[PDB]
Amino acid sequence: DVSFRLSGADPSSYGMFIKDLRNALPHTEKVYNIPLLLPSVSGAGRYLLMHLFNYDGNTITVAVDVTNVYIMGYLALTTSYFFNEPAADLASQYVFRSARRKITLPYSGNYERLQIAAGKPREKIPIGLPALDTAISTLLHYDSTAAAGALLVLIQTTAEAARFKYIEQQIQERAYRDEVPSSATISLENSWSGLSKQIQLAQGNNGVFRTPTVLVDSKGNRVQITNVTSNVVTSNIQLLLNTKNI
Ligand SMILES: OC[C@H]1O[C@H](O[C@H]2O[C@H](CO)[C@@H](O)[C@H](O)[C@H]2O)[C@H](O)[C@@H](O)[C@@H]1O
Ligand SMILES: *[C@@H]1O[C@H](CO)[C@@H](O)[C@H](O)[C@H]1NC(C)=O
Repeated sequence: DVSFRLSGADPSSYGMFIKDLRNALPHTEKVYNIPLLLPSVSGAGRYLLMHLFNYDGNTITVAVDVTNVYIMGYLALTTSYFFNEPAADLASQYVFRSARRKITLPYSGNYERLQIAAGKPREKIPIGLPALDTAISTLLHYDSTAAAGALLVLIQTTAEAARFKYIEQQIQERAYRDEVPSSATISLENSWSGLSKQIQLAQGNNGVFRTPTVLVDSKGNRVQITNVTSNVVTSNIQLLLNTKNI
């Protein structure tokens, strides 16, 4: 399991949590020195539990699929919640089975459905350590519209920061003030599958992407990534979605 406490949190303790989160995900191989997540894991071992604590010390446990870093559901006191999607329903066969009741949330976990439930794109939702504290608090009691926005904050500040060092730094910069994600942050989120596939296809193509990946940079400039020498590959991405899952 991994844990993170908002009480006393700072860029360093957040960086330790994101390091623990990356290190809890299993891999047998690296591709261009980036851990390659597994094609599959059977049974309960597929799910990592993240214990998160708000500033007041109240806690939720979040279940994360270790093959793709997708959050499946969470437990808050004696109630479990899961997204309305087959992978989450399967996860509910393994985690939080001791909850007194299980609520299936009225959306799946993808960004498009969550933004629809929330009423706003994530371009408009501030993220940061304070927004994470609010998100944990929100998730403690069911409200499905408030929860969709909390879950947009939780996905970006947890499993997204684990995938990209740039996003982790963006959250560290928002340790004490939220701010909406940069368009670079959004681009990388949206590109993770694509990047993970191109970096794998580069292995028998001399380091060259079969198809270029278009990203927005930190200045808001739209760039093409064409090969593994790009700083996105050598410095930023930390985890590759296995092509078997793409
Ligand atoms: O269920 C949690 C994960 O959501 C993030 O990605 C979501 O949004 C995508 C929308 O474009 C979907 O393809 C995907 O199903 C969603 O899961 C992210 O992938 C993970 O870090 C979150 O844990
Ligand atoms: C690879 O990447 C860099 C951009 O970061 C580019 O300048 C260079 O021309 C590319 N090399 C090849 C072999 O495509």
